[PDB]
Amino acid sequence: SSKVVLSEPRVYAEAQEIADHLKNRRAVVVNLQRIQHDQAKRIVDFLSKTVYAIGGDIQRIGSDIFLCTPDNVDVSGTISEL
Amino acid sequence: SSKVVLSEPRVYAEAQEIADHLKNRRAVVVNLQRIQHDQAKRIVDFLSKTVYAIGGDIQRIGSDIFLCTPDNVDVSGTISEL
Repeated sequence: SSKVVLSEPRVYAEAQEIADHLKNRRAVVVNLQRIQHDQAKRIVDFLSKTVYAIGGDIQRIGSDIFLCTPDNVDVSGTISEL
Repeated sequence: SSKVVLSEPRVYAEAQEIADHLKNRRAVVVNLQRIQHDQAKRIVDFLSKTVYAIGGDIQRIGSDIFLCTPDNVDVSGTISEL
């Protein structure tokens, strides 16, 4: 009844395919561990633009890992930074 | 139409409240960064028992972070270890 996609981009264009899942109403977990730190910030800025346009959300859930959601997925609870 | 709960347990009993969300058909992201390493393994064993009993799944999505799902949530894609 709902889908979660796991993503571990190795190039920027792979992180750009994440937008498609979100447009098809799927939550995506994105692990940026393979991306250099400055490029990872750029990916997060790109995904932030993407989820905002569609009424979604994006949030960091751990070191180098983000949860991106479309508007049909509600996120609750809190994970604080270390 | 679907819910994801974020959880950052500081004691073992908090990780035990995760079972309730799963029984109520909610995916849970669990960040174990506040738990010592041996106790974190114990929590994962506990949650593994819990999701198995209800037809759910559990999988590591990053360092100290796990995605626990009930049977109504389908997980796709792959995140490899570093």
